[PDB]
Amino acid sequence: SFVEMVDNLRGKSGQGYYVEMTVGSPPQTLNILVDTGSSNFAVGAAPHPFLHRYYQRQLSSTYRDLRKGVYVPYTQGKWEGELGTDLVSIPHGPNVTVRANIAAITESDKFFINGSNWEGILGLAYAEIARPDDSLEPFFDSLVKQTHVPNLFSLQLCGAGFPGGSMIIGGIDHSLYTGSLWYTPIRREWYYEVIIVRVEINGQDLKMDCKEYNYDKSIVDSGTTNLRLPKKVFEAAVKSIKAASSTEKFPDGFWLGEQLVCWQAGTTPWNIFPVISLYLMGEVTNQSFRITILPQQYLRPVEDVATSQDDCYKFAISQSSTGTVMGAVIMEGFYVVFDRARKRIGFAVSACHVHDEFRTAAVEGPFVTLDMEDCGYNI
Ligand SMILES: Cc1cc(C#N)cnc1C(=O)Nc1ccc(F)c([C@]2(C)CO[C@@](C)(C(F)(F)F)C(N)=N2)c1
Repeated sequence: SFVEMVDNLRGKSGQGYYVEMTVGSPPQTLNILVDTGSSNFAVGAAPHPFLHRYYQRQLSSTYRDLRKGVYVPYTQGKWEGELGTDLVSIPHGPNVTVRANIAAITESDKFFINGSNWEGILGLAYAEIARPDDSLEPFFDSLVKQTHVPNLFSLQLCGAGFPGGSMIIGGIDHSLYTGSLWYTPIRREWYYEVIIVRVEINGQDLKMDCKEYNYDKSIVDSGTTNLRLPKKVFEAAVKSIKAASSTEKFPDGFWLGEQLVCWQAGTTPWNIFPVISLYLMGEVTNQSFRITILPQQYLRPVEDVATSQDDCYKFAISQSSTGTVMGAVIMEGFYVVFDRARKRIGFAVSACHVHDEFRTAAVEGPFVTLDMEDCGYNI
């Protein structure tokens, strides 16, 4: 039941949200990163300094070796692994066990993070971006094929500042959101690709050709921390935010997201930072809705006992060369419905949405645009 699935996520700020899963027979329990930006189920399967535990295939009598290898290099990190299948379950998810592909990670470089408390990644996106190729069926596909679970899941990611989170598989849980749920089309089933049609910073339109917002794609990715923007859009956003907060002086490389800024506890000047509104393509022609992002989201609190006399933050907006990424800081405070069955993504204000006495995160619509341009970058 959905009530059983509530609060089945944990996380440390800036380290990722993970769910408990089991693999093998008898079941071996692991914490697994929930990642809508990739499509492999990959788990550490050998000793590593940053792993508290790992998948031991020899102890599973249901493991099947596919006798095939896979190498997955990422921007900074990388891992090598062997492909196989085994029985998989989510103890606080749907009441089922399925057989699924598993990439058993035997070597890795800068992939596992010290202190993250997760031991693998659950890629929830589509087969088209699975490694080594689209023939390796992703977990969620296996789940839907082998069970009667509806082809839909939802994420409620909660920041540390507001009430962790929930992954609900198979349906929508209404106690997890207030107001209307607004849907934007999934443009293409590989990443969860969507279309941004307009960007405002404190109510001021950036006035760019809307294709620029979706160079070279725009995705929803729980496995990315920041809001990531194409160079042109990033520059316009930083300029606008800088202008609004000009009464205060920021450390040199703060806008590069390298450097912390701190204020005396409780004194963070939230009101001098603008809200960001992202207008997403609606289900009806030239209609859209907007999600509004507060500084409480895009100024990310960095938890470190050593700096804990103050409140310190990193700038959680960064420049991208591979398109817009609406990462965790964006998803936080919203209930996000990945409605694969109807090829759409829903947004609503979640129970743990961010706000202060003056402003609040919001999902609002419909808005109508006169211009009939297709905002997609690639047909
Ligand atoms: C610190 C952290 C904080 C939060 C928050 N809040 C969420 N996730 C992490 C994290 O560790 N993520 C992570 C680690 C290793 C990886 F190999 C990947 C991959 C498979 C590849 O990289 C991307 C980003 C993509 F493909 F887009 F490039 C992706 N989505 N998944 C992700």
